[PDB]
Amino acid sequence: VQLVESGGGSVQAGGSLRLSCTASGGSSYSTFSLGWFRQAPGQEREAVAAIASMGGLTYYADSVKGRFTISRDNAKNTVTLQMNNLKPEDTAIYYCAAVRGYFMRLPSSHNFRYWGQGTQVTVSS
Repeated sequence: VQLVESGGGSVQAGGSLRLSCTASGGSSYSTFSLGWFRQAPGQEREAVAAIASMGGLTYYADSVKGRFTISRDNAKNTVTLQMNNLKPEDTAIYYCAAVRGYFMRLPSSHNFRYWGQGTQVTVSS
């Protein structure tokens, strides 16, 4: 299967922005646990928020908790990351990821097998 990252763009600090991600392919979505990762120039790729399957448990990286809000729509096979108080530290390329599995902590790259191609998000003052 493949993942398709929607949304993205450059926004002014304090502004909002909503990344979206859809799973294309056929073989059930509710079997997947999904997660948004990001990566800025220089730093390695870190996790931002994930959402387990079989219920919808969500987990967030500290730097984004409170502002970011990940969710899922199994009917539409989509994961959604809602970023509300964007700060310049959020500036990076965000990747969507998937795995037909489960977990109960904020995951790591290691947990997913399917990845999107990345989406540039730029926050400036």
